[PDB]
Amino acid sequence: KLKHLDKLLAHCHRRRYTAKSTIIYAGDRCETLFFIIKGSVTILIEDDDGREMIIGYLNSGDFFGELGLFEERSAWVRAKVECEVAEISYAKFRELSQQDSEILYTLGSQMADRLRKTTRKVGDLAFLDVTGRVARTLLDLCQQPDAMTHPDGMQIKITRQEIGRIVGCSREMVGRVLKSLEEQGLVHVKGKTMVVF
Amino acid sequence: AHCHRRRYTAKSTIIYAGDRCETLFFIIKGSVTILIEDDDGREMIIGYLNSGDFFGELGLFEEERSAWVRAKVECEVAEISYAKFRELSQSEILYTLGSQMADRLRKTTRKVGDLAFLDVTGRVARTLLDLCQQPDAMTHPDGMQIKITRQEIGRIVGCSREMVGRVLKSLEEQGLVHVKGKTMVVFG
Ligand SMILES: Nc1ncnc2c1ncn2[C@@H]1O[C@@H]2COP(=O)(O)O[C@H]2[C@H]1O
Ligand SMILES: Nc1ncnc2c1ncn2[C@@H]1O[C@@H]2COP(=O)(O)O[C@H]2[C@H]1O
Ligand SMILES: [Au+]
Ligand SMILES: [Au+]
Ligand SMILES: [Au+]
Ligand SMILES: [Au+]
Ligand SMILES: [Au+]
Ligand SMILES: [Cl-]
Ligand SMILES: [Cl-]
Repeated sequence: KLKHLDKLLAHCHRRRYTAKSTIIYAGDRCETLFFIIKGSVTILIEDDDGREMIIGYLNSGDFFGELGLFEERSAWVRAKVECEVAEISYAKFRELSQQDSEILYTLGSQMADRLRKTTRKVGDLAFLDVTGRVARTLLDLCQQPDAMTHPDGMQIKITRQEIGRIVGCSREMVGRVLKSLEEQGLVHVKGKTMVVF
Repeated sequence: AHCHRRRYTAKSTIIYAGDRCETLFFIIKGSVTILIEDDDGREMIIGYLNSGDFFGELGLFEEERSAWVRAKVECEVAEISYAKFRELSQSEILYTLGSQMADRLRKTTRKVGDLAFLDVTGRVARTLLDLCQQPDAMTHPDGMQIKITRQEIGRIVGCSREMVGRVLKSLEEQGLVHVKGKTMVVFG
């Protein structure tokens, strides 16, 4: 946020991506920074045999495509909802870093917060089994944007095949963790919407 | 400069998770290990930092220390106050620190995918194949020889010394390894 956006996105190159649309492909070598005005994206990487895997989500006020500003695209960035995003060239960012140093702290603050979540992501895969990881992943998507409050808990918009690429198992084997958790009295599975108690 | 200079011996902890001392560190010479604990006190190694690397910098933009930092060898490290670094911001030093942070996501995010979809047996499977990177690996006529303990492997794969020990039992009769005392030979 802050007042750095007015100086940064002064030369708007606003783009609108529909849901499911890919914005960044891994391996590309184009020097472009993105800022999310409204919407949410999905960050995807590959495992060891070339399957895609969800790492996290970025929301409004988030930058992405910024790891090349310092000395190839490291991940896929896909729009999960309708995203309003603006481009800034790496060249424009380099000049405005000299007109103000708070844009590198704004960018560094998001880079540091992504390290924390991703480092927590490494440990949650080592010290948790699949049942516990679908339990945490549900627990993490509440303290995450786009969940309204429910009388008995929270509502989240996620499919089981999305959870399988977050926790590292198949959607069918995840069918239980949602099934077994639903009959214990923690969760609701319905179409595109889950209720966590 | 000066002042800053402190020397940590091998195995010595430099940063504890949960601490709030708002201080930046720079490695003059040596290398550290970044470790996290599970919620009942089991270790896992996240990575290593070497000469020219900063650490203790994630609060520099805001909090609780995010990981344990342990000295792998005798390390010489320098303080930087968050104020001194912020005052010295004035200007290429913010690009230098961000370049180290950008490489830390890539390596750590790449580590997530290699750890996901793997069970404890599978992490010991490559970690033994990964054990070529350790500076204590000898050549074997039929493969590689390394001197490593179960509690050292337990901090790489994130599981107990007993579970790493049985998994190696199953692997020795399957055909990767032969265990002799404190040294195992991995075939192929
Ligand atoms: N672990 C992660 N957490 C959050 N965002 C990421 C992560 N890894 C990559 N990204 C984003 O995905 C982008 C892909 O291209 P870049 O490397 O240019 O910049 C990257 C970041 O914006
Ligand atoms: N995944 C990681 N990779 C590399 N370094 C890390 C990682 N997680 C934490 N650190 C470093 O360890 C430090 C511990 O304290 P801070 O959170 O202040 O800043 C942290 C980073 O400098
Ligand atoms: Au704009
Ligand atoms: Au599985
Ligand atoms: Au001092
Ligand atoms: Au300190
Ligand atoms: Au374990
Ligand atoms: Cl809540
Ligand atoms: Cl599995």
